Amino acid sequence: RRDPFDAARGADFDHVYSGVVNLSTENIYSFNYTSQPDQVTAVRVYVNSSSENLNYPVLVVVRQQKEVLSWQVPLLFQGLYQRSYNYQEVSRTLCPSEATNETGPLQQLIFVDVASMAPLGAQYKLLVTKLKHFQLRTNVAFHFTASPSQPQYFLYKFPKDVDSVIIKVVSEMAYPCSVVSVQNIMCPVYDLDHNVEFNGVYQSMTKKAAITLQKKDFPGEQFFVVFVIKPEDYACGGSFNLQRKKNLEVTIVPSIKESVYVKSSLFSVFIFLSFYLGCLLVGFVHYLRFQKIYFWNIITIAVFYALPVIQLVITYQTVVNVTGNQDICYYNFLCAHPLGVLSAFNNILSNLGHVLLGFLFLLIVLRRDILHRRALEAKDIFAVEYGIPKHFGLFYAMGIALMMEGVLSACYHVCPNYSNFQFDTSFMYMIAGLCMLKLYQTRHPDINASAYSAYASFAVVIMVTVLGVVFGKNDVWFWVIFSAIHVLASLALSTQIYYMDRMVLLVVGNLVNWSFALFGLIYRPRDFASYMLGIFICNLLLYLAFYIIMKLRSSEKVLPVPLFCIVATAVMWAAALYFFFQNLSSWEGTPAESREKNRECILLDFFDDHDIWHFLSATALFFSFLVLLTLDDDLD
Amino acid sequence: RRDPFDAARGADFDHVYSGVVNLSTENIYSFNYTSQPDQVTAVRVYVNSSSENLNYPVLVVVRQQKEVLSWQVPLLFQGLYQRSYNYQEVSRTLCPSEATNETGPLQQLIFVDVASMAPLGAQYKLLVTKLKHFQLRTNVAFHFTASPSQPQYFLYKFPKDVDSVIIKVVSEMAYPCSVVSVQNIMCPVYDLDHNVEFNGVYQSMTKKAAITLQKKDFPGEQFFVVFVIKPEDYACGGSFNLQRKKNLEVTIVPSIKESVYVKSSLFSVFIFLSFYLGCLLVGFVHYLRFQKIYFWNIITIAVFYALPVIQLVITYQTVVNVTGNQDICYYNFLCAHPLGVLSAFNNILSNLGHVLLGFLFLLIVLRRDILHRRALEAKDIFAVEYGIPKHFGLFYAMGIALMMEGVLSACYHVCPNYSNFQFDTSFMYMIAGLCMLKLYQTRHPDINASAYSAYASFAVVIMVTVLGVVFGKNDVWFWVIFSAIHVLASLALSTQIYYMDRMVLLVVGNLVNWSFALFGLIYRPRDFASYMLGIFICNLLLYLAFYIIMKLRSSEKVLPVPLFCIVATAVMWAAALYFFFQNLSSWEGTPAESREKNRECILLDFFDDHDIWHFLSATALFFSFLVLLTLDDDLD
Ligand SMILES: *[C@@H]1O[C@H](CO)[C@@H](O[C@@H]2O[C@H](CO)[C@@H](O)[C@H](O)[C@H]2NC(C)=O)[C@H](O)[C@H]1NC(C)=O
Ligand SMILES: *[C@@H]1O[C@H](CO)[C@@H](O[C@@H]2O[C@H](CO)[C@@H](O)[C@H](O)[C@H]2NC(C)=O)[C@H](O)[C@H]1NC(C)=O
Ligand SMILES: *[C@@H]1O[C@H](CO)[C@@H](O[C@@H]2O[C@H](CO)[C@@H](O)[C@H](O)[C@H]2NC(C)=O)[C@H](O)[C@H]1NC(C)=O
Ligand SMILES: *[C@@H]1O[C@H](CO)[C@@H](O[C@@H]2O[C@H](CO)[C@@H](O)[C@H](O)[C@H]2NC(C)=O)[C@H](O)[C@H]1NC(C)=O
Ligand SMILES: CC(C)CCC[C@@H](C)[C@H]1CC[C@H]2[C@@H]3CC=C4C[C@@H](O)CC[C@]4(C)[C@H]3CC[C@]12C
Ligand SMILES: CC(C)CCC[C@@H](C)[C@H]1CC[C@H]2[C@@H]3CC=C4C[C@@H](O)CC[C@]4(C)[C@H]3CC[C@]12C
Ligand SMILES: CC(C)CCC[C@@H](C)[C@H]1CC[C@H]2[C@@H]3CC=C4C[C@@H](O)CC[C@]4(C)[C@H]3CC[C@]12C
Ligand SMILES: CC(C)CCC[C@@H](C)[C@H]1CC[C@H]2[C@@H]3CC=C4C[C@@H](O)CC[C@]4(C)[C@H]3CC[C@]12C
Ligand SMILES: CC(C)CCC[C@@H](C)[C@H]1CC[C@H]2[C@@H]3CC=C4C[C@@H](O)CC[C@]4(C)[C@H]3CC[C@]12C
Ligand SMILES: CC(C)CCC[C@@H](C)[C@H]1CC[C@H]2[C@@H]3CC=C4C[C@@H](O)CC[C@]4(C)[C@H]3CC[C@]12C
Ligand SMILES: CC(C)CCC[C@@H](C)[C@H]1CC[C@H]2[C@@H]3CC=C4C[C@@H](O)CC[C@]4(C)[C@H]3CC[C@]12C
Ligand SMILES: CC(C)CCC[C@@H](C)[C@H]1CC[C@H]2[C@@H]3CC=C4C[C@@H](O)CC[C@]4(C)[C@H]3CC[C@]12C
Ligand SMILES: *[C@@H]1O[C@H](CO)[C@@H](O)[C@H](O)[C@H]1NC(C)=O
Ligand SMILES: *[C@@H]1O[C@H](CO)[C@@H](O)[C@H](O)[C@H]1NC(C)=O
Ligand SMILES: *[C@@H]1O[C@H](CO)[C@@H](O)[C@H](O)[C@H]1NC(C)=O
Ligand SMILES: *[C@@H]1O[C@H](CO)[C@@H](O)[C@H](O)[C@H]1NC(C)=O
Ligand SMILES: [Zn+2]
Ligand SMILES: [Zn+2]
Repeated sequence: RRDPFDAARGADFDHVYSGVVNLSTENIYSFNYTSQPDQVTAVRVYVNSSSENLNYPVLVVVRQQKEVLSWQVPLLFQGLYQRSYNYQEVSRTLCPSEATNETGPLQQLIFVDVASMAPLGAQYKLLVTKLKHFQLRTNVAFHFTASPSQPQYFLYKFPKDVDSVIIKVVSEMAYPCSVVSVQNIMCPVYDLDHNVEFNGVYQSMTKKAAITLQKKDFPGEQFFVVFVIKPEDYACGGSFNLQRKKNLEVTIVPSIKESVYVKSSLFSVFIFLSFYLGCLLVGFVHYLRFQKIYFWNIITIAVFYALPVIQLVITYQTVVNVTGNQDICYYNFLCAHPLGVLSAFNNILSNLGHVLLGFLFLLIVLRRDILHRRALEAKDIFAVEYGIPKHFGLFYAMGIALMMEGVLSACYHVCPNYSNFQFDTSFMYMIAGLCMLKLYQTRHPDINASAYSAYASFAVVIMVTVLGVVFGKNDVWFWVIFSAIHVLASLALSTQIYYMDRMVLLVVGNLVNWSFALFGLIYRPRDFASYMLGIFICNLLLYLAFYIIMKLRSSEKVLPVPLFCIVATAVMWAAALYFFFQNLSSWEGTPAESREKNRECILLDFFDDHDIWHFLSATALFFSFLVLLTLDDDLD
Repeated sequence: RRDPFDAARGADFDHVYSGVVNLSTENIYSFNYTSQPDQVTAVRVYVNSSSENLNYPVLVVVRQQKEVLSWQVPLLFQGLYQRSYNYQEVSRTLCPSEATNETGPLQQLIFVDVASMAPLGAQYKLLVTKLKHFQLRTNVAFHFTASPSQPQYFLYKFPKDVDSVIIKVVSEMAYPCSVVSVQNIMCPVYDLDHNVEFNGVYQSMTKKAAITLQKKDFPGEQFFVVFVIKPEDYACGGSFNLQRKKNLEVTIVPSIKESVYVKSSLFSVFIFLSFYLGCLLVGFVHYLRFQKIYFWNIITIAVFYALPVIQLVITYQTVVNVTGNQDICYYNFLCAHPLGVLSAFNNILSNLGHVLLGFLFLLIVLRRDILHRRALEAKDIFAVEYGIPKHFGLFYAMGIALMMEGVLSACYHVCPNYSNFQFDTSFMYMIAGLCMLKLYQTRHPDINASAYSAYASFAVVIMVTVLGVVFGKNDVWFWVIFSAIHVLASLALSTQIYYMDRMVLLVVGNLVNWSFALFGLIYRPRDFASYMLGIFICNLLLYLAFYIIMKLRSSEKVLPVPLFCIVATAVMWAAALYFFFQNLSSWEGTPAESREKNRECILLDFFDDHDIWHFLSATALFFSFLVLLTLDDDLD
């Protein structure tokens, strides 16, 4: 029978052994070592076959007390479209074994067998090294490299007090993909291409990655972090001595404390309770000085838009929570602080304004309407010769639209996905439509088109946006059709509005023409919903400015409050647009690329660009509504 | 250096070799054979270690020309909640290699090394066999067994003419879960728990599995079918010498031809064009004898309900088509014949009735209304003393509702899922509500409650169904509240309708209480939408019967047409209810259990139970609408 010790070459690490193997010869090495308490050892084996022989690859086997590994040196990889890759270098890190005080020091023996089947002979170069850069320390950076045939991994231990940590991985060149996984301390460790996704959370990456971990999940308060390269780049983006070495840097930082949650929530509540305080103060000062269809329509639409997306987000959140695959939701992982089951608490709590400001506007408008109704009950002719008809439903509809938009944005931000590009700014389409209708009706007679012209316009707009995003991704015929339809609609609107100021239609048409030229040259927004939002905002602002200039030309004085409101609306729009243009993550594109553009929070230690965008959108909409309501106070 | 031949024990298959291994002793066998053209050989290795030694397992390494395998005898499996299992027998199949005529006969060697590290020694029994039942033949069954540590797989080759095949796997005891995968002929083959899902299509199963495969995808027209058992049953259902042998039977059958498609399409079209032909002939015979809000409401609701579901289903279908994981959509896999990109073409084409019947009903109602308007233009006092008010909006609303329900059902059936449990029969809620409203308006005066009473009722009903299904899965308080609310609603409806026939209110209340007791003693429908449909159908039929019997008590003769329509409606309703009670697949429950109840098609070789339910529902609803419209002909 075979004797290992007899033929075993008592060897030592760090020595570059060389040899040649025939059909009737096997080489065996018998490395030995010891492990002491409080320290972790991780041997690593490198094998390079200088020869390129492929019909008789070298076979390598590693044996320990309780594990066996085996592979080939000329590693062969198969890729789509019948492509073959051959790597002539291989490496592997053996699973470590802890040594406690009770166990004491432990002696370990490792057998390495190299054998081939080539009739003539195959060369091989073997190397074995200990690892000193194995453990990881919080807040301390680290650099290394990996390859398709050289997967890597390291260990981390949980400090005494830290209850949550964040692992951030950064590269420079995103040519080949990579996969980063986290696993418990239980050998074996699946650091291979086809089994790295079996266990533990994992993330695809090309230039950035971030993973948040708790402490109660892991027994023993330790875990292994595994990095694996991929032979091909199809999954992450474009197409695909052969090597693909990738340089990586990994950092681990403790997470924030609940004090951040308390401070952020209190600040968010009070910053917008201040508006109610100011409104009550102004009402008190004024009192001292003095000393229908929309309702059911909006309720039905709210339920219709709420139930389906709400169930969808519930299911998606549950699935991502259970499976542990962080590639379904298009979060911004750099700043996404979870609470309970919720994974992104900030992006939802940053929606308080879209509700509070809307409810305040509802309250103020209702009070004004009730006061006017009581005054009319008392009767006064001053509002006939020196007054104009008053309407109420439009403002309530605007406010309820604002509340529903806030709730829709929250539900959408629960878990972003490519199937939810709308529901984020859909109701601001209605808000702009209501503003346009209010402006049309205030000047010209009522001539109400009931209420369903706006609903038809909204449905058509949504249909066009969805069809363009789903199908007009790479086509241009649909783009030409949409451009022609937009130009025709603009011309028709100008003609209808027209019937000293004869050049206003020309100005608006020329602006829109510059717009078509702009994106015809650009011809690649790739986000139809964002443009629809922008164009509706443009039209709203242009029409408001035109009406204000017309009123000024009419030789009347604007009350100071509407003037201040208009200026505040302009500045708030400026800030909100600045924050909106900032892009963090995007549903379009592979999840590897979407995370590539992330940022590490601004303002407090909680919020980022999108939250400030929510805040500015809410406040700017509130002030625009106030401008619309209070502009014509001087007429009475 | 070590010498394999010097220590090689030239062995033979089918002999149970026995041995004992120490730290310094490892045994090696050198099996040898030859493969001839037109035959496939697949060795198989069984290793059993009698001892239970866990600290010092026996390590086995198998070496071939171009591959290396390795494992331990006492295989260890880790399961959730910190559970450990050990299996003392292992088996494996070595990847075969074809031998072409040009290549000629090929000699092959296989080295099996058994080595351990126990200080004293461990026993081992080794068996190596050839495989004769490796290839699979079309339409021929096959029986075998698998174990968590003994995965299996076989080869299949595409016949000359077969262009698509179906693989069906059947078991008897659903205790241990299983996975069935299909892969291309390119070694290695992933038949392990942690890497079986990496490549090729696959399906989880407990009692039944079915997979459909084309020909152009596979180069060489061959593929491997791999069956792998799982240590625990958490994924596919409930909770978890040790052994979990599972017996399986496999069948492979060629798929249908396009003539089936042509036959099914022609039959589906002409069965429902027959109704138009018959109506035209009836009108011909009659001629020879003679010789607004709803529109906008429904158009808005159409887009409002459709766009999100359409986009979601498009994304789901694309992802399932590309990724190849057949566990997202809850199809009925046994009879799902795909066309182009669509995966279940039959379940979509089976909705033609919901549109054709609706269109015919709208045409007929419009014709009748137009001739009535012409007659009124000519004027006739007969329809005053012996006439009743005539309305038109409700019938068009019903027709449009049917036409929209057809598209909603099609969109839902594109890919059923737990997030689309509605949209399969949701619009028929409104259908029943509008039928109820029409009946109420017919006898009593107009007293129109506009149209939004039904809108609010539908929104509230959908909200209740959603919150019950998503939340009320396991709770009883919500069920008690719902029962109380429904009893109160029944009492209120009875009181309102009441103000010879003094006992009908008691009868309806008692029927409601009987349903109460039924679902309070069963306490397990677990399908809120289904019971909502049942209850709407029940009250609709009850009111129809009450009205018809009251009309009978009024001493007037009904025209033969209403009698024929009522009888046909009753019969079609019974048939549709029967076909509805049949259960094929279900979104609730794991995908393994959903497929456990599937059936192999009825009628032609295309359609099955659910399609028949669609047909019957369409026809029965059309006849019910006709009954309502033509019931009161005798009055004039
Ligand atoms: C085995 O490997 C050796 C290369 O080291 C070669 O065989 C050797 O041949 C020389 C010259 O005849 C002998 O002196 C050695 O004793 C042989 N050693 C062995 C291990 O065979 C050859 O490359 C391989 N064997 C064959 C048959 O090719
Ligand atoms: C296999 O090939 C690689 C690369 O050709 C060898 O890696 C070299 O290692 C030395 C050691 O410092 C470096 O100076 C060289 O720069 C490395 N090569 C390259 C291309 O950078 C490796 O030594 C060879 N053998 C083994 C067993 O890995
Ligand atoms: C090696 O296996 C054998 C069990 O068969 C044991 O060692 C044997 O001991 C006897 C008595 O001294 C010798 O005659 C044999 O030559 C030994 N065989 C070998 C292979 O060493 C023992 O279980 C194992 N070795 C040790 C050191 O325990
Ligand atoms: C390992 O153990 C298994 C059972 O634990 C042995 O399998 C037996 O195989 C024979 C061969 O026909 C059957 O008659 C027995 O019924 C099987 N055992 C049982 C419990 O049913 C097997 O022989 C052992 N060794 C190997 C190498 O498999
Ligand atoms: C009523 C209005 C104000 C609510 C608006 C936000 C809604 C959509 C939020 C508030 C609370 C949230 C829920 C809180 C907890 C969980 C449990 C988790 O396992 C699934 C998601 C689920 C069920 C959340 C879904 C989203 C949710 C329902
Ligand atoms: C406009 C909205 C976002 C403003 C905030 C209101 C709602 C959504 C907030 C207020 C209080 C919040 C809850 C507070 C505490 C918990 C318990 C935790 O285990 C799950 C989440 C859950 C249940 C939160 C979900 C979101 C919540 C319901
Ligand atoms: C970001 C992508 C989707 C493109 C959207 C562009 C939008 C947000 C931008 C581009 C052109 C801009 C407009 C250009 C000119 C004017 C006239 C000015 O008197 C009021 C503001 C207004 C109306 C701007 C508002 C913001 C605007 C509409
Ligand atoms: C004409 C009126 C409407 C303008 C008021 C809105 C202002 C604040 C908007 C309009 C266009 C916007 C800019 C568009 C593009 C850029 C370039 C980018 O690298 C930094 C932000 C910056 C500079 C934006 C900041 C905000 C911005 C200046
Ligand atoms: C015109 C009305 C009646 C059509 C009603 C059926 C609808 C839902 C059907 C008709 C055509 C179908 C599409 C045909 C082909 C594909 C390509 C596939 O990669 C994604 C799904 C998609 C895009 C289908 C989605 C469902 C679909 C849109
Ligand atoms: C459910 C009701 C509304 C469907 C009635 C409309 C029929 C004619 C529609 C619905 C879905 C359609 C199919 C959708 C997708 C494809 C795949 C493509 O490669 C060929 C055309 C084909 C096969 C379409 C033919 C027309 C089609 C069958
Ligand atoms: C199938 C699941 C959801 C359970 C519900 C079953 C439903 C559809 C069943 C159970 C009780 C049944 C009703 C029992 C009694 C009557 C009165 C009769 O004059 C007409 C049929 C009618 C109205 C039945 C229609 C079908 C019905 C409503
Ligand atoms: C005509 C109107 C009043 C409907 C009358 C109700 C009839 C048609 C319904 C009520 C209960 C139903 C039965 C309930 C259960 C089963 C068992 C199943 O294995 C076959 C169908 C069968 C036998 C159903 C057939 C249809 C059925 C008999
Ligand atoms: C190395 O020395 C012997 C030789 O294999 C071995 O038995 C022992 O356990 C090892 N001890 C240390 C300290 O490495
Ligand atoms: C082992 O002893 C060292 C001695 O300082 C101590 O620091 C360490 O905490 C001990 N570990 C255990 C597990 O007892
Ligand atoms: C078996 O015989 C020898 C012994 O190993 C081997 O070299 C040869 O290739 C084999 N021949 C056949 C016909 O199996
Ligand atoms: C090999 O020869 C046999 C002889 O009958 C024939 O049937 C088979 O088709 C041939 N195969 C090839 C690939 O030539
Ligand atoms: Zn947002
Ligand atoms: Zn159906």
